[PDB]
Amino acid sequence: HMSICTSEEWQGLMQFTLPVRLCKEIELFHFDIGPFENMWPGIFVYMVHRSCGTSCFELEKLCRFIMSVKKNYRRVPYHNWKHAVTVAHCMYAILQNNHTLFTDLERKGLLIACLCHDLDHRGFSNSYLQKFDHPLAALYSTSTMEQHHFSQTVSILQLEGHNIFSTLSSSEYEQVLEIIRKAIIATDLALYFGNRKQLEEMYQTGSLNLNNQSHRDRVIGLMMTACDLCSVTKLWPVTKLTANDIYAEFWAEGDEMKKLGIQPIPMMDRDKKDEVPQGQLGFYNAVAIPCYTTLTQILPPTEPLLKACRDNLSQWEKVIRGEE
Ligand SMILES: Cc1cc(C)n2nc(CCNc3ccc4ccccc4n3)nc2n1
Ligand SMILES: [Mg+2]
Ligand SMILES: [Zn+2]
Repeated sequence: HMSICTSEEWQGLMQFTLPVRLCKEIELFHFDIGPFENMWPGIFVYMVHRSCGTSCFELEKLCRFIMSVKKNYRRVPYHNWKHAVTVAHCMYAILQNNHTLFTDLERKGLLIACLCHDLDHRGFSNSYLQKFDHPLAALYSTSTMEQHHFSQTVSILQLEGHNIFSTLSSSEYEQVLEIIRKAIIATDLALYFGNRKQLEEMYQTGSLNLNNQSHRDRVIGLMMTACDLCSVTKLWPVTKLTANDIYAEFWAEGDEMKKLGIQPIPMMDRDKKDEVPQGQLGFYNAVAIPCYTTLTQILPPTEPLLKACRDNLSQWEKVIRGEE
């Protein structure tokens, strides 16, 4: 019930090299993968090799994993392969700019987890699957999609020739999987608020301690959210464009509601388009700014994320006031 890549797909991958000019641009937090679809899987291998070294995974098994993950992202407007790699890229930048804070094991786990974090997304919110009344909400009743995504990741690992973690001890194997699980569950935005609040406090009292595993988990979680949302840290044109993609998905789920005489919340209602700038302002102020603010406090090198989010914010203020 999992989808595998073909020999063609994965071998083509092994042969790919990254054009010299992108090398510098990839290191930047605002880098946009948009213009480079062909390369996306190659871009991930590259980021892997630069994070954890060229012989951290067997190249054959790695390329097979990457290409089978691709094949399990659906052709929805926003929760797709492209989102998969963007989040992956942002975590690379974060890992690279904080290199000694994390273990080899965390850097492998987190890059993989980002790639896999929305696997087999159908373009439906957790609310929609539960609130009416899909087979997966009968199976997991909190964080529905995210438990599914992790379970997909594990199913891809368990496929013939795909287990990129096979050469770890079973202690190390069972540790990274646990890193990956927490990482993917942390992408459930509903968990983020409680998590960000804890962290905020712990930082404030000066009681945050990266040697304490439960603290560690919390920081990673925040990192996960900050990567999940990084669309808002691109340059305006890109950000604007991506907003269209996320709204296209919302509105389609709103269209499905309307089809059962149920009015969707305004966020999901394409007849409520002109409230979008306002809604974006809201989101930046209630969700994104606080995310990047706290992330910067804990990991100062991540400041450029906060800096760009601030710029997009002021772009949205400008759309509202009638000047874009
Ligand atoms: C890149 C990215 C990733 C995520 C998860 N979100 N979630 C949002 C919520 C928008 N909020 C709202 C809230 C209320 C609204 C009301 C009307 C129109 C739009 C509205 N919009 N915007 C995102 N952008
Ligand atoms: Mg998700
Ligand atoms: Zn996501």
